[PDB]
Parts: sequence; structure tokens; C-alpha cells
Amino acid sequence: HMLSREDNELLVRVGPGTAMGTMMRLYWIPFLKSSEVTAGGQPYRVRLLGEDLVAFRDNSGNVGLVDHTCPHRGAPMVFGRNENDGLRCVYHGWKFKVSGQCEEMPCEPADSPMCKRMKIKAYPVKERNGILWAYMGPDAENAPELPDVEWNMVPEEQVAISMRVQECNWLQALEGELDSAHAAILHGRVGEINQWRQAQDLSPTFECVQHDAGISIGARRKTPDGENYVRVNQFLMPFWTLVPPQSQFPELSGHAWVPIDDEHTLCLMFSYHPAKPFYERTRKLFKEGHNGRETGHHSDNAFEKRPVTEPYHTYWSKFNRGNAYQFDYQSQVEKYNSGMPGLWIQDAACQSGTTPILDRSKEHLGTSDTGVARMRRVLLEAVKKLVATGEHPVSSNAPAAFRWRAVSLTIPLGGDWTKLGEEAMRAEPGKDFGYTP
Amino acid sequence: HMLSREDNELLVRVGPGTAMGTMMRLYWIPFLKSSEVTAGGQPYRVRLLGEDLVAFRDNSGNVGLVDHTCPHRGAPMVFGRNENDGLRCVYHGWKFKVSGQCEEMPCEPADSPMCKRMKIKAYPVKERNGILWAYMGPDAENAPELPDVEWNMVPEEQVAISMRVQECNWLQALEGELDSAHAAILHGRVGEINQWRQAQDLSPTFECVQHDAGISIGARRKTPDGENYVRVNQFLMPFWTLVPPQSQFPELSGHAWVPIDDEHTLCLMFSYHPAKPFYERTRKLFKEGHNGRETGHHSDNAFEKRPVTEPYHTYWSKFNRGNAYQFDYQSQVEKYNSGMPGLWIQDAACQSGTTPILDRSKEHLGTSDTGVARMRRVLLEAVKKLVATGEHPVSSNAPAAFRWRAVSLTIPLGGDWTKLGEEAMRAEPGKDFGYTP
Amino acid sequence: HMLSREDNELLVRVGPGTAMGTMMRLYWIPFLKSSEVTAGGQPYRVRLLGEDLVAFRDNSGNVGLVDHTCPHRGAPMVFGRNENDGLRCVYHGWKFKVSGQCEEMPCEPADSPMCKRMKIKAYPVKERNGILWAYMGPDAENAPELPDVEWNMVPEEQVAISMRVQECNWLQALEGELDSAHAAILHGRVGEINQWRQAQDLSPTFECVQHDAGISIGARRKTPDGENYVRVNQFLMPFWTLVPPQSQFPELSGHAWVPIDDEHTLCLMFSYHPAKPFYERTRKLFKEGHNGRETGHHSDNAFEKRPVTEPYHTYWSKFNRGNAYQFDYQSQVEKYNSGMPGLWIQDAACQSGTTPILDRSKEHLGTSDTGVARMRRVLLEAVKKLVATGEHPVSSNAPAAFRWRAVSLTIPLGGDWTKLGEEAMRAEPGKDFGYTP
Ligand SMILES: N[C@@H](CCC(=O)O)C(=O)O
Ligand SMILES: N[C@@H](CCC(=O)O)C(=O)O
Ligand SMILES: N[C@@H](CCC(=O)O)C(=O)O
Ligand code: FES
Ligand code: FES
Ligand code: FES
Ligand SMILES: [Fe+2]
Ligand SMILES: [Fe+2]
Ligand SMILES: [Fe+2]
Repeated sequence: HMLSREDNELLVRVGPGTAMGTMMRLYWIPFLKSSEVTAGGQPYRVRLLGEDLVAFRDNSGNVGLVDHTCPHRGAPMVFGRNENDGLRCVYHGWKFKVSGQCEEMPCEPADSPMCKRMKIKAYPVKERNGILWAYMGPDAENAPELPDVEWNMVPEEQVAISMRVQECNWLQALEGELDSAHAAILHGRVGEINQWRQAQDLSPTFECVQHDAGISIGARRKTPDGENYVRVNQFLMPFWTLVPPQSQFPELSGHAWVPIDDEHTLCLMFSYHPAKPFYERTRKLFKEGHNGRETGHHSDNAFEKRPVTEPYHTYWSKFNRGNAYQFDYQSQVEKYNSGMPGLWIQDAACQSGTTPILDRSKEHLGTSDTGVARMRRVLLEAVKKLVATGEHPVSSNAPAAFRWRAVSLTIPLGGDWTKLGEEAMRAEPGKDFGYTP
Repeated sequence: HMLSREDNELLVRVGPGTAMGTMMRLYWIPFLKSSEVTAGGQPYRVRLLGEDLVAFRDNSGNVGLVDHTCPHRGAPMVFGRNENDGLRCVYHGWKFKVSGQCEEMPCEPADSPMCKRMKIKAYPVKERNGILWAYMGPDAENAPELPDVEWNMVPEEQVAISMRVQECNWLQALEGELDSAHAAILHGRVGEINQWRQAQDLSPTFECVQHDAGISIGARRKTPDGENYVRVNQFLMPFWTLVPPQSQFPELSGHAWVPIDDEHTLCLMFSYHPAKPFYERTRKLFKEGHNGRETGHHSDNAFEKRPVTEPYHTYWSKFNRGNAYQFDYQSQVEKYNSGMPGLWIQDAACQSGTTPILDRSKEHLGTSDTGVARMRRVLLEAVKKLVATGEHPVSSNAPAAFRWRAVSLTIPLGGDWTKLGEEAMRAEPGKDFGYTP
Repeated sequence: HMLSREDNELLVRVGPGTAMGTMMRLYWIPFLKSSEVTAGGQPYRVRLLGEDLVAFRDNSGNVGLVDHTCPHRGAPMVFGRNENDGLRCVYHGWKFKVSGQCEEMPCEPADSPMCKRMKIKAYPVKERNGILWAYMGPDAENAPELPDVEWNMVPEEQVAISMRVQECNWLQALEGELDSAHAAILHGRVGEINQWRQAQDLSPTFECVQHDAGISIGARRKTPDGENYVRVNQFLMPFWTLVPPQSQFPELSGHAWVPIDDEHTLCLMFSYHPAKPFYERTRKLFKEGHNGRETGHHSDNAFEKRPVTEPYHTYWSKFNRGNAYQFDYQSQVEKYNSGMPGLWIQDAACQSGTTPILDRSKEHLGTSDTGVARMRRVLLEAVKKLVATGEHPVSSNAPAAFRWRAVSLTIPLGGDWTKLGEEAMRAEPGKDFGYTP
């Protein structure tokens, strides 16, 4: 469970040519909402796995993802003209299709073959249920299908999405969602029956079961009746977490914790009902805030302004390191265990720590980190095999391996959740929970 | 035409002791307007070729250029008292003349010889037609006269000047003014006869002729009548560009692209009539803006506020990297090929690229860069000889070599512009264009 | 007197494991006002000698000083809950006493021994006359008593305190207070009898006498009557300066110039009467400003806002590098030798120089720096012995060695101030000056 500086480096470094950056590049990356690029409209800057890029939707409705720098003499592609089914650099007129193929160089002789030989760096994009996905691996023609992540396979009326930039490395943010025991402590109310059933037993015991695409982490608690309440969080490779539903207005939430660069993470959150249209009231509260506080989702109107040249320029929060997440001491005294003004914010402020990259060689884990330690083991084993022998993880070529659900089961004391919950943990089209969360 | 990382380094690095910084130091540097330092008034911070300095005009009207740091115990010289024909550090009273010679140390015994031995680093300044020039080379007593650049030799009523800081390395900005084919593309209007004659032929062919002080770059276009329209841009060592005049209210513009440091450039722009007082209307539009947009010059009231301790503290634009040059997508859609709100801004946003120093080893040149490639050849050859054998460029000791003009000639198809334009490309006191631009 | 780059490095570097950082760690560090942490109230971030920490006062009134980072999984301790005589990280509930001992880990089994073995990095704090002191040395059980610095031993009604962050390395700020000749120059009025008696003789001669805890620096001036006026500034190890009193409303001022990190200094200033309650008018002017200008103390309401996560978040001035200390040229012309709007500000702007760490290998000292040079000699000798042989300075284990006062004596021409001022330079409980300042 104890990590060297070297192990820490293998996990946090995601830039081009790095171990973890190479392994991340074997998977499709969910990187933007469909709505963010309008056909023939403004391009949108992103940065993914350390690389600065520009997405645009052409007039025929197709999205390309290209270098942010023009390959001619280096002008910014975000200032290009998106029209006639291409993005054209305004400096000398080089025009690129969504594929990256250059289509015109107006300043060059018309006989010139330079144009047909020219490509801007570009990555294939797929689009599903309002989400754009990119494949950044070296062999696009050998890319598998999108992963069978249920949240992105249900009709859109069943799902609610948000995204935000968090100012820390991806893995310490991901860990925060495989950490069942934190929630009652960090997110609880001062003083006072209980508020969640997790509040009933503050020290779950842990059991973890590896499968082809990650690990199931069962947090086993005692119930005031001497049954077991098992919350099973799911990790799916390389950067997915699934959160076990609560009692009221039960839904399946989770994130892809997409590394923007070594210091920043795109926190793509989803909340879905597996079988019914999503709760209308919940949807609105995600978007507008709840009792004046952020939910687990980022609300729609609480982002700062950034220029178009910044990556994810519309996803930087008004709650950030530079203002200590608008921490409110008085509310910590009077009402909330933590004075951060919302659910995701409480998570972000803790997990982002006092520097953007956690040094795990300095940490001191307890039993509450059992699941965290086990998930790291999966990552490290995978990345090391990739470095040692060039072997890819099974899950990088197996879309059907992602058909998982987190579950919150009530079972006899000492029960085997892996058997009792076998069916409920299986994702299926339009199948309901199969139990009472 | 293909540059190594190493060649790129030789060109972009301008700090003390570097190859290009050594070669730049062989030439007089135009570095401030006369009006910027009033006799006995406030000193003004500058940084040139990587060095932080303070200019001041003493009570007798003479300008000195000295270290920004007091040589005693390091106090900032910009806070010194400019009076009694010296600048005096307020910490312990050391007073320096424009030459750098220390004149008084009030806290020292009056017998002490330390004072007469003490000099602050200082560089010789010359003043001509409202422009201050500095010589930063190691052997001031062997400095040639100022270069015979016509723009700075005409009476002031014939010339209009602006300066601005651009947040990129000097050479990529200079290149933008030896790049005839860019202009119709970057600076054109959406949709629609034509607007400039350059718009008639979007792919000039290129011919370049080296001379003692740089290179003449002839962009040859076709005319709708089967004559040739040749625009000859001029590069003069080490950092001058001359722009061929347009048809209406023809004038000769250009820049010295003065390296402030490796990441910043002082863009000193001049526009002159060679024989008549400058167009009054043009002058005002440079100063005030044109249809609410910047011209090629920076307007007088569109700079941000900076503290006196910053170099060129009054020349940082309100249009800058941090706000994406106030890019306006709607105007790009409706009216302008590029949505940057002015001529210089369109140039700056493209040429400054996505990082302050362009890596030319990553670029992909075409025929439109013929002149750019040829100018780099001149620079690289010069800097390499200087490194290899210590040989100075001819033009570093030949003021009369700078007597050039850019020209825009109409000539028979296939004509020899070098002969037909021989006289028009020669600068002479009060001589008119000698043709119709 | 001439320092190598290497000597400069030995003096300016104060982080963990460095020479000067090791030697500083042998002494108690005055680091906060008592009033800054209320019992059971908000914790307060500090950084000392390169280390980021959190101070808190528990419900029983005791102060702890702990790592700013939770030793579990790295959450910020400044967001912890200060209650029930501990500070508890909100992420997983780890609770720490003022000693650093962990008291609870709610998420762990109740049998678990991890808790009793766990400590957060913590340092012992002592409290005296409204000042909190920390011991950061490796052997706390062998720490001497607090130093017998009189300013912190008188009843509080005799003393006035301020603190501010200055954006430069500690030693160049400390030097400014062992530099008698600066004051009449930097702090004087334009044109015009005199204003201080230091203004009568602008070039004192210097004599220095080392003692166990530092050096006495006598600046000897001529009086308009042919007597001697000796101002004796005191340096006490490692970072104390004592300022000789003036004529009117004489008081003893000084600072501990506490290194926050290599680039920042906590300027803890004290002004006391040795025998009477402090002048009420003086006290108010320190707090409110004097004729609209800062005194030597920072006024109470001229700090910028910083988030709770910044060290010394309430001590960053509105007069700072980023705004050139609100320098006012017009006032420099009309009224003040230096246009900085106050006494400490004039000091700060000069001594902070043009970069945060002065490179002494580039300086050019004169006789006015005699005391500065001698104080450096004491520091360098001490730090070198510590590195060479592991020997600690005498003064690091001798509280009674700090019982010193600066003095401003009137004595016969050529007198021996060390004998004439022997008694006046001795600090004693409630003893008056023993002369007329
Ligand atoms: N995102 C949820 C996860 C809840 C859980 O792990 O049970 C939180 O931060 O509380
Ligand atoms: N400064 C002018 C140069 C014009 C030319 O090269 O012809 C521009 O940016 O358009
Ligand atoms: N802090 C005082 C010290 C005065 C002295 O050294 O005499 C000043 O800056 O002027
Ligand atoms: S820089 Fe993009 S076309 Fe020339
Ligand atoms: S620092 Fe300039 S005179 Fe002393
Ligand atoms: S990070 Fe502080 S208790 Fe877990
Ligand atoms: Fe949480
Ligand atoms: Fe241009
Ligand atoms: Fe002073």
C-alpha cells in the first residue's frame, strides 16, 4: 500500500510519451457536451492529457478535434473561420476538414501538391447521447467502439450532465469517489435520527473484487437492526467512478475524471435513472443550486469568465483555489461540518489539498482507504505491464466490460453481496434498480 | 529552409552574452520617443535586449540610460530624484550624471576617492527627430553614426510614430511584415471590385535580392490587364521592415522590431511621406482609431495602466493575450475575415501564436514564405560568422547602407523591377515617390 | 567585506535543511499576535522559514502550530474544525491536539492502534505579553527559555506592535535598520534648522563592538557645538535590530525580521517605553497613520484582502511591488525626498530593490555600510562554524544575553561611548533611559 515517489510519478504524469498518458490514450475520452459546438459556429478550445486542441462542428454537423496551433506558421486555430465544412486559419488561409486534411492554401500556386500532403494534427471524434468522445491513441484504425457505459447509453431524458475544471491532478480527485467513509464526515450537518444511512456506521469494513474493467469496492456497514448495508462503489478503467444510490429520489451518479494536464482535471459528472425519465426537480436543482448551495453538480451560472484561448474557457468555477472556494467560517460554526458552500466544493477543497499534485509517498493510509489502495494497485499493475512488455489492459479493447452499476444493498449480516447483488450490479437497457436503494 | 532547434535558438535569444544579443548590440537601438522623458522630470523604465534600465532627461536636456538598480545596495533607480543635472538614488544619496559617472556620495567622507571611481552601468544615447537611440555595444568609442533610415531623417511634420509592447519574441513579429500574401487574407472583409490590388492576385511569386544592409523582397502579382504589380518589402539589419505603399494617401510605413527580452518586443512603427507634410486626416486616425478599430498604429488612449517599475509602463495594450485581443466572433461572422478589432491586432494575434517564442523546427513553410526564409538566411549567416570568426556584419558600420524604400511598381509582364525600380527604391532627402503607388 | 555568490547563498537561504535555516531553527521565532487566534475560533495560516503551517487556539486557550496539510490524504488543515480542544480535518475526521497527537480517527475500527501512533508535524508554542513564539528546532526538549528581549517583557501598556509581509528576503530588510546614514537622506523633506540631529552630520564614522548575542554599532556624528552624538544601533542574533531613540517622545523601536521564505519577510515591529505607559498619541498615529502617511508601523486598515489559505493572509499591504508602493512623483517634487507615502514604505521600496533577493556579490559598499558589513561577518562566522563543526552560536542558549538597548548619547568629542553608555545600553525591568535621547 506504500508508494514510492517513482510509483506516484507513474500515476500522476499524463502528458504525451508518459506511461499513464500512453495508457490513457488507449481509451475513448469523453471531452465535451454536443451542445458546446454549434454547426458552423465558434470553435472551442480544450486541453486533454497535456495537449492543447480546438474542437469545431462543421456546417454538415460533424465535429473535428485539431491542434490549437496552425501547422503553417503557428497562428491560433481558435481564431479560424468555421465555414464551408472546414476551419480556416486567418493568417494565410489554410483550410482544414474535420479529418485534419488540408483542403486549400490560397497563397500557394494552384498546381502545388503541398496542400494534399498537408494535415493538421487531428483526432477522431464520436458523438453519443449529447457527449463528444475523442480517440487520442496512435492507431485510430484499430480503436474499439465506445465503452458500454450505461449513463451515456440511456435516452437523454434519463440523464443529467455537468462539467467543471478542478485545479488538481486527476487521481486524487477520482480517489474521493471511492472513499465511502468520507461522506458523512465531510458533507454532514452540525449536531443532528440520521440524514443518510452511511451516518449510522462511520467505519465501514471493505471488500474488493477485481473484474476485467476495474474493481468493485463494497463498503459494509451495520444497520440499527443488525443487517448489513453494503455500498458498492465501482471503479472502471481508466478514470471512471460510480456512486451507490441514496434512499430518496435514488439515482446513479459518477464521473469520468479526465486529465486536462498534470495539474488540472475535467470533472465530467453524470446522474441517471436506469429506467425512468430523470426527476425533474433534481435536474433543476443541479442546474440552479439547492438552498443557495452547489449540489454534486456544478450549477449553470457559477463559472468565471475566461478568454476563448483558454481551454474549457466556460468551465472554470467561481469557487476556486484563488478565493479558498468562498469558504464560509460562520456556516461551518452554525450549520455544516465543512464551511464550503456546496457538495462538490467540499469534495474539491479537501481532495485538491494544498498543492495540485498529491505526493502519496507522504500520505498515511488507514482502513478507510482500502478501496483507494486497491484501485491504485489495478492502475499501477496495468501501467507497469504496459511499460514492461507493451501489453494493453483487457478493458482497452472490450466495450462490453463496462456494463456495471454501483448498488446500495440491504442484506443479512455477513451476506455475500457479490452473489446477492450479482444481477443489480449488471447494467441493462431500461432495467430498473432491482432493489430498494 | 528547414531550421534546427539550434538555429531557432540562435535567432530568438537576445539576452547579454548570446549570439543574437551580441550582434544586435552592434547597432543603434531606437528605444523611446523624445517626449517620454521631460527635462528634470520623471525617469522612465525600459528593458532592451534582456536588460532592465532607466532613462532620464536631465535639467540641461540631455538623456541618460542607466542600470535600473543602484550599484550601492540595489535600490530602484526609477525612484531616484532627477535634479541638478543628475539622477540621485534616495536610499543613500548616490548621484549619477547622464554618462554614468557618480558625482556625489553624501554619506561618505569628503576626502573619499570611491566617488570618482564609481560608475553606474550606462549606455550612450543619441537623439534625432523626436527619437532616442541607445548604443549597447561593448565599444562605444567605436560606434558608427546613427543609420541613415529615411523615416527618422525627414522633418517631423512628415512622419507619424507609435509604439506598443507585443507579448512575443521579436523575429516572428518581424516576419509578419515580410509576408506580402498574408494581408488580403488576414485583413480582408467578408464577401466583397476589390479593396487593395493585392486582393487581385492571392499567390504572388517571389524574388529576393540581397544588399549590404539586408534584402529586397519582390512579391510579383498579375494585374487584371496582364501587367505586373510588384510589391517590394525591405528588410534592413537587424530588425527593420519597410512596407510598400498603397494607392490611396500613399505613405511609407515600417517598424523596428526591438527585442525587449526573449518573450517581448517593442513595436516601433513609423509612417512617413518622403516629400510632403504627412496627411493630417491619416495622422489623426492613427491616434484616435478608424471606424472604432485600431489602424496599423496603436491609438493613443488604448493602453492599460502599469506601475512605473514595469518597463515601457505606458505601452501595454488593452488588446493582449490575457483577453484574447478582445476578439469579437460576431464581427468575424458579419464583416471582417478576422474578428480582431483592428489592423495591428489582427497581425499581433496571428504572429504571436499560442506561445511567446515560435519553434520554427515545427513549422511547414510554403512559397508564400520565400521572403521570410531568405531574411532568416541573412540573419543566420551573419550571426554564425560572428560566432565562428568574430566578423561583424557590413551594415553594422555603414550608415549610408540603410538608404532604402519599399516600392509598389506597375511594370510590363515579366519586367525587371530591380532595374525599373532602381531609383524609386533609393531614399533621398525630400525626393517624392517617383511613380504612382 | 566582499561576498561570494556562495556566501550570499549561505545567508539568504532559510528553508528546511539549509545552513541558515538550520541556524535560525535554534532560536524561538516570534510569529503571531495572541489576538490573531481566538480560543476555539478560526485557525490562521502562517509560513515560517519556508514551511507552511496552521496555528489555532483551542477551547482551553492553548495554541498549537501544525502542518497546513492533513497527514492522512493531504486536505488543508486551515479548513478544519477547531472544537473540543483539537483541530479536526473535515475530510475523514482526524482530530489533533495542540501537541500534534492524533486523538480520533472516526472512520477507523475502534480497536485500531494507528490513532495513538499518529502525529501531525507540530512545533511547541509559548506565549508572552501578547506574542506567540514557536520553536522549530529538531530537539524541542532541549530548547532554552524565550530570549530576554525587553520589548516583549514590559507590561503591554508600554509597547506598541505591528506586523506586515514585505516581498523581499529577510537580510536586505534587516540591513536597512543597521544603516544610520540612510535615514536623513531617504526620509527627509525637500529643501528645509534641522528635523532630526542625524541631519546635522550626513557622514557618521563607525565603530562596532561584538558581544555574545550580536554587535553594537556606534554611528558617531559631529554636533553643531563640537560634541559627539553617538547613535548605537543593536543587532541581536539571528534577526533582531534595535533603533536608537529620537529627541521627541523618545521610544525604543526595532524589528524581528522573520523569514517567511526565501523571498518574503514578516516584519514584526515593536515600539516601547522602557519605564512609562506608551505615548497615547504615538500609539494612535501608528494605528491610523500620520498626516495621511504610514509611520514606521503598518497602519491597521491598509492591508489587502487575501484568502484564508494564504500565509499571513491579513498582513499583505496595499503598498506593494505590484503597484510600486503607490509611489507619488508629485509629492517627491514638492515635499518629500522620496515619494513613497510613508516611513516604512520608503524603507521597503529601497531595501526590497528590483528583485526579492539581493545579490551581494554585485554590490559596492562604502563606509556607511561599516555596520552592515560587521553584522554579516557575525552571521557568516556563526553559520560556517555550524556547517563546519556543528557548533551552535552562544546566543542560541543564553536568554540573558539579549538584555540590550540602542542608545542616542551626547558625549565629549572623541568619547568612549562603550564606557559612557555601558549602563544605558543595559536593559532592566522598568529602568528609564538614563539620559536625554
Ligand atoms: N461524490 C459523492 C460520493 C458518495 C460516496 O462515495 O458514497 C461524495 O463526494 O460524497
Ligand atoms: N504591416 C502590414 C504589411 C503589409 C504588407 O506586407 O504588404 C500588414 O500587416 O498588413
Ligand atoms: N527604522 C528606522 C531606523 C532609524 C535608524 O537606523 O537610525 C528607519 O528606517 O529610518
Ligand atoms: S499561420 Fe495558419 S495559414 Fe499561415
Ligand atoms: S542603494 Fe542607492 S545610494 Fe545606497
Ligand atoms: S485527509 Fe484529513 S482526515 Fe483524511
Ligand atoms: Fe464527497
Ligand atoms: Fe498584416
Ligand atoms: Fe529608514
